[PDB]
Amino acid sequence: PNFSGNWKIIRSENFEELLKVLGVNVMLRKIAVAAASKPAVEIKQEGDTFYIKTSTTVRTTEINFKVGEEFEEQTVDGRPCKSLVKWESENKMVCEQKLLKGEGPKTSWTRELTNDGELILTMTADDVVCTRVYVRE
Ligand SMILES: CC1=C(/C=C/C(C)=C/C=C/C(C)=C/C(=O)O)C(C)(C)CCC1
Repeated sequence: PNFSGNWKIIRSENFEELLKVLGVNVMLRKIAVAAASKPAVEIKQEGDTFYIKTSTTVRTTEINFKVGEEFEEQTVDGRPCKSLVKWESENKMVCEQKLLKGEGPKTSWTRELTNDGELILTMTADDVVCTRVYVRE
């Protein structure tokens, strides 16, 4: 699979609900939800090596990882974590996250390329799942 490209969002479900489970307060949620509705996403893939940049007016994240090798990033609400990505299937990667310090909901994320050429991102916090769908610009 080739995840490479500049992606634009076409659907977002359950984002605020995910933030609620993570403990983000009402006003911060309001800010986050508005900014997250129009992200600029850039993915560069070279084999099993990935670079993913997600940008919004209030927060930009850039992660670099190799599938199967542990790395450090942050949860959606901004807490440091150790992550490990694996191929669940040929077109789907799954990432398990572990908080470096403290306790909180168990979080994870998955990215998959669908048969129609789109990209589905899921983010999980305990039992709440956020689903976002993108298409290349
Ligand atoms: C949670 C949160 C914040 C914003 C988060 C944003 C904006 C997340 C965007 C995620 C995207 C854009 C994911 C994707 O689509 O891959 C701010 C900075 C207000 C601080 C309080 C907690």
